[PDB]
Amino acid sequence: GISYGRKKRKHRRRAHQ
RNA sequence: GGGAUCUGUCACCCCAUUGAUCGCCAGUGGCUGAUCUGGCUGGCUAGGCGGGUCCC
Repeated sequence: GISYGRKKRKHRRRAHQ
């Protein structure tokens, strides 16, 4: 089953160890 | 050479587009391409590399 639709939201907030 | 702490950089996941902004072509239309905020009191007792300091 295919699915179309994304939240299109950022996934990077840490940007650090 | 190892371990611990700190910093920088890089790669992802979840919730809120049903919230917000930009560009192009035509009147209703079409297009992820890019950007924004909040939760790090969600995950480093998930990963890699460099530098400084301490200890051996």
